[PDB]
Amino acid sequence: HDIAELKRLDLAHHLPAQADHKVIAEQGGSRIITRAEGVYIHDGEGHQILDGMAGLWCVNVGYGREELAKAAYDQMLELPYYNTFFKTATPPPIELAAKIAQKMGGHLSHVFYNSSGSEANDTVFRLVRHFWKLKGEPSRTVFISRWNAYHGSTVAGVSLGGMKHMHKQGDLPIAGVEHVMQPYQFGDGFGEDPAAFRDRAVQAIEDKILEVGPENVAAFIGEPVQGAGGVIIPPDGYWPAVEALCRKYGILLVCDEVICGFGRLGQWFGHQHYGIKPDLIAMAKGLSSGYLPISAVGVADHIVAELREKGGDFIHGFTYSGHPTAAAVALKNIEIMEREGLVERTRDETGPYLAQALASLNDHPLVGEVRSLGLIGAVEIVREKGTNHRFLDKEGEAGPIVRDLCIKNGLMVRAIRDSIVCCPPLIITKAQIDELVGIIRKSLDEAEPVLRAL
Amino acid sequence: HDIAELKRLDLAHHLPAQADHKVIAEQGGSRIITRAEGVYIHDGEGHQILDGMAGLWCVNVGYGREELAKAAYDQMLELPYYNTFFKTATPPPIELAAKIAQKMGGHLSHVFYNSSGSEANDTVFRLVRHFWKLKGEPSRTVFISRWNAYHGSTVAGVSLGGMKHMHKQGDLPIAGVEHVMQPYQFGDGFGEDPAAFRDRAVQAIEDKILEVGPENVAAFIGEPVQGAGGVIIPPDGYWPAVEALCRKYGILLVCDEVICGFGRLGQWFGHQHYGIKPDLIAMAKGLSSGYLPISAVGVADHIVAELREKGGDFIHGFTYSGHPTAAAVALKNIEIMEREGLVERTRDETGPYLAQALASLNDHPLVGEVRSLGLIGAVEIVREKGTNHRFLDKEGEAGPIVRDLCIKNGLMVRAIRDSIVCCPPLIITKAQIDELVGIIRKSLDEAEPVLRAL
Ligand SMILES: *Cc1c(COP(=O)(O)O)cnc(C)c1O
Ligand SMILES: *Cc1c(COP(=O)(O)O)cnc(C)c1O
Repeated sequence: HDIAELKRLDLAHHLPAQADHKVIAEQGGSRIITRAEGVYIHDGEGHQILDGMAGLWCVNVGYGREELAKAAYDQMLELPYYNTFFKTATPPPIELAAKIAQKMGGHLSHVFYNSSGSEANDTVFRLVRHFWKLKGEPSRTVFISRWNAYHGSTVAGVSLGGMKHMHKQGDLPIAGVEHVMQPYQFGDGFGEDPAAFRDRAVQAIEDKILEVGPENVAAFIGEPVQGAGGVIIPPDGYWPAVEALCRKYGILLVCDEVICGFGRLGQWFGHQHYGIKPDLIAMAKGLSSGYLPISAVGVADHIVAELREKGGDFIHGFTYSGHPTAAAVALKNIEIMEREGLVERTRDETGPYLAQALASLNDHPLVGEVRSLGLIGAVEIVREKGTNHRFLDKEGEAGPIVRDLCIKNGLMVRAIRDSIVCCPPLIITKAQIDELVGIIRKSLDEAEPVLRAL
Repeated sequence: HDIAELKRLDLAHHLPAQADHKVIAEQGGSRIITRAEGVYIHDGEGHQILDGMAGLWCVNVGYGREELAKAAYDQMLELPYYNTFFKTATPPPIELAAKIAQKMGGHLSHVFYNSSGSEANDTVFRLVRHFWKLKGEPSRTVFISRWNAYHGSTVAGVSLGGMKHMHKQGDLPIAGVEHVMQPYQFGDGFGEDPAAFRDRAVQAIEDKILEVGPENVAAFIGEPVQGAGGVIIPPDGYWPAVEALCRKYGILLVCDEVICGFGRLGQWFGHQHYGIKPDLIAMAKGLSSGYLPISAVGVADHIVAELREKGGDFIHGFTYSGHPTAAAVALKNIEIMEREGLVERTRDETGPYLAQALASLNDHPLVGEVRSLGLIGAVEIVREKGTNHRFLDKEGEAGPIVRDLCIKNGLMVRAIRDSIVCCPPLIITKAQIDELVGIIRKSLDEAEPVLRAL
């Protein structure tokens, strides 16, 4: 690869996702990632980086899976594409659907296919509203979400998410979406009794239901653990109370499993860790370990019952809904996870090991809190031990400085506000977990003098 | 394949796209498509079908491309995924971006990546509104589209499209979207002077611009040829007049090229046939001939100038934006089109031949009009020669009957209202075009007694 030429062509012709394009121009083009293997990625200048983010929270089986390349090749020779529009389907999405249903359990019996996690929440959005029309309760239209939730980058996904700066671009949210407090103990409930803070966060949802009018509410939606919001792990009992809330008012419960699904929290799906039974789930990312674009909505049997008994078109779906090659890769991806026990390994070994490894950072002068569940975790940067006080009293200054030193030191982790987050491939070894934590500590040590000087 | 078991699993776990699920159950599950080669698909019961729809308006280079499977395999081994979020990129999407820009020409210099045509129009929606905020004209927010337009199946895509029945599901359109008359001469301007009808259809947009307030309008969006709306080919001079209209009021022009792009109308993009210069275009489907999911928005240089000079995050993008494997297949797909001259062949050979072949149906007692451009076409079914009168005076009864006879006779075509439409792979031969037309005539002959009996 002519790296300099790729960088020139990058600026001349490519608009990267969720980027400041002035910043991209000022660095001479995107940093070029050329190769990858295991848990390591390699850039155009030969730098090896431990990918603590598994691509984009998604490469769960790790890089270098010739088995997945082969599954793609074989399906593309036999039948690279056909639609599911013309009362037709193809073998891969049907077999994948049965496999996903087995992993979903509960009353989640069917799947509707898309390509991205964002589209999945568009499908959630339209199917839920159509479901309530079929049920003869057309007033149930309003979705209740949370501030700092992330539910994608479509107009609907942005609206369902609670990122205020993202809302602004496109003049969102669209109508019929309400947002309430997130259960972020460290930031918003520091020093509160966990049980009391949890009750506050659930009560906020009930207050909105009553404000909107329960007969007007269609569903509550939330990530089991908030991902893009900064690995926000809810207090114990939160999710059971939210489930009980939804049943109290007869509204649907929707869990966005796009990050938490497929082994991330030590379960096939995040909601299974919490023992709740959502009516719909959105899934993507780890579904195929990012090897090909595919997404799905898991749909409860009683919603399918309305579609099947009332009939009528559900006028919703995408050209690449059920893409046979993408489905074939996702099926083989799940089989690898099964064969290698990656879900249970995360629950029983790498997860606990990451927790203990991150806990060794607790004594650092910059660290206010570490938290993790399975192979997702977060390190809080504070200017004062024993508080949640942030440098310059302006969240988002310290984070990027520590992040950039991590990347400099050979570790890809993200800074969300002043939180260092990690989400490595499920195949990460204990030694590599120790390497990850060691680089963070090294970077925190280097960050300490610059942060004190702000 | 155990076809019987696949059908059982289909009903138990799969929800097909844009389907009536009661109807799918009543036929014992989806019809199983197992393999394809050239322009032919094969079902679970061994039926070989001439695919007159190229998958879903998309398999432009035809089935059986080992070269495209190989490109996917090779990229997945080297680097199956990395994100464009972290100021990062990978070689394939950058090289693809330069190639797409070369085919777009004009001031369309950059591409923003997504997976589906629907997402691309979400990108159009948010980028257009963000552009106008960067420009210091924040009142420019409203999109003007047309009835019977189709722009995808996300909330925004449904809202931008003009399918009233689709709007209902999800309680759409969202705010800031207006719809005006489509330029459908046969249905809505039968017996009108074409120039006068064209002027009528252009004036409707200006009337809407003036009603909304020109300072409040962000853009007009439209398919060069309306695909899902029934292959609606606009009258001569329509598109130059629409472009002049947009320039008159300083609003952006957006062309949805998801179907019309990549050779379909005899040009790399539909708008190039009409000599207009859109500010943004949406593309998908033929971009990769459906071999892998990928989409893009082509962006004019002056839009990029706002992003690059004002800076700030454009908080928009998807996990699979710039997917390296999908991009590599799309790049090789374009190279196949170049090598085999598919754009020019469509313009100079197969396009004209299809027109000549379809014109032979003009003498059929059921045919009211045939029209085509490149390798997209439509046959109108009427109950009275020389009129646009429809059977039972209820558009959509005759269509499905003829369609089902076509499929029984070995040709996949779709019925949109009482229009039989076709969109075959660009590699279709003249002999196969004659087979396509012959089956349509055979099916019309069989349909005639049943239609007369309604
Ligand atoms: C990644 C993310 C999405 C968006 O998924 P895309 O594939 O990028 O469209 C939606 N929900 C959650 C929880 C996510 O983390
Ligand atoms: C196909 C279609 C879309 C939607 O594309 P998907 O990939 O199915 O989401 C958008 N615009 C036009 C003109 C289309 O024909």
